[PDB]
Amino acid sequence: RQIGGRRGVGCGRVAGFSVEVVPEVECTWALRAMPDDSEQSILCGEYALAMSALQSPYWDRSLHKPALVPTSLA
RNA sequence: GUGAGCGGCAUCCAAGUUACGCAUCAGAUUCGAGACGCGAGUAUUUCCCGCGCGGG
Repeated sequence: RQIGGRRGVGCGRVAGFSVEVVPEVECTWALRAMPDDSEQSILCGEYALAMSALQSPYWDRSLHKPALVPTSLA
């Protein structure tokens, strides 16, 4: 029903959604927090080393790890 | 377990005081209730309008 934080006060209601099959050339799934030793070939753009979780929950500070985070997305 | 989860912009406050729509300006100049209804013309048929009868 809602996207993002502050859902309790009604922020980010979903009007609709769509899932579409697209060619890989359009964009990749790598625009996320990658492992430290992730292969360079699969990375899209510049990745800056930072501390982040690789699995949900990403807010758990005990699960944080040195990870590659895309600079063009943070 | 959507860097998620949880969280009052809320409380209080005078638009009010004072201020002349007023001073001046002809509804005036002309003209009749006094005039208007027939005592107007001969005798018996003539061209005609509707068709014995209505009628120039």
